[PDB]
Amino acid sequence: ISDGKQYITLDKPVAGEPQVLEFFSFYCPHCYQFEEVLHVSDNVKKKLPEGTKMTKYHVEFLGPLGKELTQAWAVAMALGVEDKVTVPLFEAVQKTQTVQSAADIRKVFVDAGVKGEDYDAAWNSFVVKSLVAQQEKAAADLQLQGVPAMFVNGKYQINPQGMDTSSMDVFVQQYADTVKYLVDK
Repeated sequence: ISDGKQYITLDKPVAGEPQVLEFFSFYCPHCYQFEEVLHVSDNVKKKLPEGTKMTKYHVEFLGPLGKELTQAWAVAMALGVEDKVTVPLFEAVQKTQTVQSAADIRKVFVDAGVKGEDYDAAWNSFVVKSLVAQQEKAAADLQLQGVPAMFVNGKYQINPQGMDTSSMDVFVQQYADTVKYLVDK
């Protein structure tokens, strides 16, 4: 695992507690594949020391409802229903293409078993407003230009373009091996 290859050391790191920080968009096909074809984040987690903090934020950059989906992701985090809604949201945005309004996003949450009233209360909550601001600030501070993206300890950015991609499994194992190397460092 080499500096400038599988990862890059940021010229302007960001302050904060140690963590693995991931950014994605429900509009992003590579993000959808990373989740549902490659299971990148699951493989990453499996190789991290027990107790390592992992955080995942959405970005507003892509898509006509990038902002609304970033707020919906905040709702997902606020209510702790990420596992219920992540795949349904990827499917609704990219496959069935049933997400054309904020109302459509709510329907995905409701069909996934999140109570409509809990969704509405969360959407309009202080916690969600704060989480939207925090997601935006984290991306801005890291000068984020695209997704999928992953960072370790605010100091290193994972660089999949520099990884061995001889096969899908070799790539996934490289990605996971790179993250744990940096966390250990």
